[PDB]
Amino acid sequence: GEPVYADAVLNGWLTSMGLGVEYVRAEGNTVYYLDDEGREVPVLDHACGFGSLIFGHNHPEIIAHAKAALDAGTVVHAQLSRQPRANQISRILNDIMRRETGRDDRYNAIFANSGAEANEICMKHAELERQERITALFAEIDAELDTAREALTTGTATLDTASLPLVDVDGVIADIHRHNDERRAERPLFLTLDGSFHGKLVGSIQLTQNEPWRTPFTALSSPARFLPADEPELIGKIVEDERRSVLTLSLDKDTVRVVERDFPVVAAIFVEPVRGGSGMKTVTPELAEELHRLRDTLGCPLVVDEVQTGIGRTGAFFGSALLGIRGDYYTLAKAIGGGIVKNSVALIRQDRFLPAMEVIHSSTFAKDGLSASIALKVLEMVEADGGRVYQRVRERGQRLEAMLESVRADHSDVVSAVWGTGLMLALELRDQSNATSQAIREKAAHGFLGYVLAGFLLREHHIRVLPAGPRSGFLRFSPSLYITDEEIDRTETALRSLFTALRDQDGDRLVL
Amino acid sequence: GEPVYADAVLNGWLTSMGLGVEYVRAEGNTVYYLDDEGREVPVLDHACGFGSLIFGHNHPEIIAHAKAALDAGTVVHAQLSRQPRANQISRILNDIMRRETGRDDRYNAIFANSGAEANEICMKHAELERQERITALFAEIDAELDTAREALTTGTATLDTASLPLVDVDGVIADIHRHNDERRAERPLFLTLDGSFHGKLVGSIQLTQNEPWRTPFTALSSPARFLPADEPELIGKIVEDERRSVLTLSLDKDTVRVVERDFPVVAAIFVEPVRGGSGMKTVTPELAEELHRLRDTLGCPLVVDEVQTGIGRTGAFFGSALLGIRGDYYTLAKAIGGGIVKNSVALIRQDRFLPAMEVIHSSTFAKDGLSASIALKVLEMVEADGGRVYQRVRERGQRLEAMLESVRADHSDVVSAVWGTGLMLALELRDQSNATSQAIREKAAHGFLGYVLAGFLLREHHIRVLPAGPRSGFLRFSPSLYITDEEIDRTETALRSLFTALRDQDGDRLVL
Ligand SMILES: *Cc1c(COP(=O)(O)O)cnc(C)c1O
Ligand SMILES: *Cc1c(COP(=O)(O)O)cnc(C)c1O
Repeated sequence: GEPVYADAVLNGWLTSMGLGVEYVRAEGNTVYYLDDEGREVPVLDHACGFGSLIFGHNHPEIIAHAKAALDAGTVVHAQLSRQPRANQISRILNDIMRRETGRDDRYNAIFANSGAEANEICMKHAELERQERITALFAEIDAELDTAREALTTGTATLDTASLPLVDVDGVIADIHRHNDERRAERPLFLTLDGSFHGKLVGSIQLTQNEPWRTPFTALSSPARFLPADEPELIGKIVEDERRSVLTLSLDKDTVRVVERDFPVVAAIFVEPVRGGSGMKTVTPELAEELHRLRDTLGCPLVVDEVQTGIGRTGAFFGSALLGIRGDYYTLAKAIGGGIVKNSVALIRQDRFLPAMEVIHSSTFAKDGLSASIALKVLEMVEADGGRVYQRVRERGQRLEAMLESVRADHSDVVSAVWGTGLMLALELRDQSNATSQAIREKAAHGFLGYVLAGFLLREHHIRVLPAGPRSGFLRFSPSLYITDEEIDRTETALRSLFTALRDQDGDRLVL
Repeated sequence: GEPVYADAVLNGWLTSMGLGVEYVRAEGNTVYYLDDEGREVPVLDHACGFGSLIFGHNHPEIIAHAKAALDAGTVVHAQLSRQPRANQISRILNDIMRRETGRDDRYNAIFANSGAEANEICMKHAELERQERITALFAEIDAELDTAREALTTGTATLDTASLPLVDVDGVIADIHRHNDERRAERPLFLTLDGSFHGKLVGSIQLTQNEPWRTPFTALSSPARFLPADEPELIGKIVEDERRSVLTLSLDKDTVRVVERDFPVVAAIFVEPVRGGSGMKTVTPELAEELHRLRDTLGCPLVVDEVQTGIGRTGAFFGSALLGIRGDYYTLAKAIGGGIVKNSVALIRQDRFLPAMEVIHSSTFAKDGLSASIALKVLEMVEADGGRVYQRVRERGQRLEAMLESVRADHSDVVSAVWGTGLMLALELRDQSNATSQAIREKAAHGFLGYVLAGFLLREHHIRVLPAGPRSGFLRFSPSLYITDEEIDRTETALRSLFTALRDQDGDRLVL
């Protein structure tokens, strides 16, 4: 009952899962904790800041570059002054996307401090586009109302009264202006996929499906409709139910009718090339083509969230380029801080980019000189030696995927699938809510199965894995590109061991 | 004509204000740019990352500590593992607030990556509290409906029909359940002060008054009511107009009546101890007492935004402690990164803290090992030598305030006031929209006066000032506590020069 100032419930829960350890040092693919005698125990990290560490913990090149930047007196805080490095970083990302998509498209960069902040820059810029469309629409409706009023008062035309159910000249116009104003003030909608993860701030949390994380906060901010990635013939009808009308007067020279016109409700569509909250499921070509159709049909941007899939994780710089997702806006974060600093970027296509965004959006820490310098170092490293780092991610990915398939094949009773691509992989666990072992069943019923199994891997095999998915029903594997053959072999041994214990329903060995 | 990838409009506008310079190096209170011949030109920084640099640029202690943390292989990415430093930081801030307020209150800490993110943790936790109040209220109303239904059906009591304007037993109950459900789904409200600045993300932007920054994004997220800080007898009535009711059945033994009960609409009240977007105006005792009354009356938390006013800027660690603002939640950011990294914290009083927040809120970069280590260094520095650093801020603040008053006294034709406290000060500029000089008048009409004057200070006196307030009608002075007497004298000379040119309406010298 001693005073506690942070993390009491978090630490309590981690301890009961078998994950209550303090990591005191990290290098490459290894984190170290202290045993009861104070000796360092090496642990293989498969979590790696949820994919932040493409080059591992504390990479010597990144550490050396950061120390040189600090010793040179880099200007970290230079707000409202010329910062050329931002333009230099945007140019590199622009060149990389042209190379990988073969499209000669140009993107403006706005920097931020987290993946959530970068996704919220996109939500905001998407809402600027929607307000432009609304102004244009309402300007036309005024002109259509003036013309109709002209025709009805002068006498040239008669008002059809079969149309009045949708709401007498001046009264009908005021009634249309009221209807349209109510509509204009309504919150927009965002479209996402089922299992989507786009961050946990007031705006972005509405775009994250995981129900315990989101549903408490529903009232704060614009909702998302979660489109079923699996059943995509249902997406058409879900979006069609979200159609909303404004009213105007249509003159067909001699007759005037009240009619509905489309109102732009949807601000943006968001998509992850590889779906973190769905267990690392890659977007299929069929789902990509449906997202393209919705973007072309609604005229709102398609925002590609590469916060996790970017900076080479999938075996290309851009996961979207590898899977043929043709986005309007793109976001990057995790790996761009080199595993030491915090940085993110929204890339917005220049033919849609509203220059007001460059001066009405800002942040104290955004575009700081230190994360800028380190971003340029990370881009230099991932681009080095004629694209060999992408080739190495692809080869390491194949090796790790092959091992995971070989484990699934012999353990199909407890593993349902292997998902993801490059070095962003996961095993799907079969439901254990009917397990013979009461301890396993109880944990699976509370959605803690994945964490319990992660605990086993830590204490028995010195391997750090974290679960994914809304019931911790997936085990994530997202190590650095320096993961060795020996470390993949040790992971295979650890998994065969874990899935043999789970098969044998050994609750005493798995659950504390 | 050439390809540009970021900042074309930002740089264009900075160049035309006379602020188009690249800072290449920074130490203490000085940033350096290169002249045409490639020599470093020293510039005195009064902006200092908008108050981030209480210890100046690249403080050797902070640089040395950051390099040691990188050389020791600090675990930056240790998500879902024991990170004791979070608890250790919260303990220090907890002790500091007890010392400065004399209250023996305890606070839980949630870390984030920016001031906006910390303010959004508070908005989210405030919405958890409101949902708890709503559940309790709706649980009572069910019990009140059951009891009334019992009394009306059994026969013991009669339903009064003078009360039905607010909507047979079953019908009246269904009509109350409909009314109450509509109300329950309505968006909450936040209360802020006029001129409030609380960040620029989807949620926090609604809490920031500056109209060009906010009004484009109105539709996205729950609105704020901006309370007039100046006219506080009007606040009572503005908040009273926001009262909303749910309905229930009140049994007074023989008689059952439909009655209104209070619905919790307001999620939180936010306040800055020193109001950045109002031109560094301190909260008066009268305004503090009104915020206290609203918090006690509505039962929502009072959130104190110390993102700018904290870590000693005002001459205490907490600005709220100095001005007697008794908050439920507190936020810190700018100076806690030591001018090199990005970190923020929400302190939520433990008797209000809902433990679900510890496991349903998270962020990839939050609570990273590197910013944690540097937070502990910054707290060690500001607390050192029995509170001498607070004494030094107070005496440097007095010296700088006295100089600014001495300039106002001789230049009252162009300067209306000195605002703020400690080392967070500003000059208010008199309106120049009627200036004889057409160049000055034109800039003042566009709200760019402060930027133009800042340009003068840079090119003619090598002094970096940035404006504040919604029409750049204030000049900010927020240097490090190492600002020398000689640097204050050079600033006085520069300001006398600027305000003499402004008096003389010398548009050719002031505007390019
Ligand atoms: C981690 C993550 C985010 C949010 O990034 P933060 O830095 O945690 O705000 C957004 N999208 C995806 C796909 C992520 O994995
Ligand atoms: C700067 C500031 C913020 C926003 O902090 P960021 O780090 O820019 O998101 C919020 N509140 C106040 C009072 C500030 O000065």
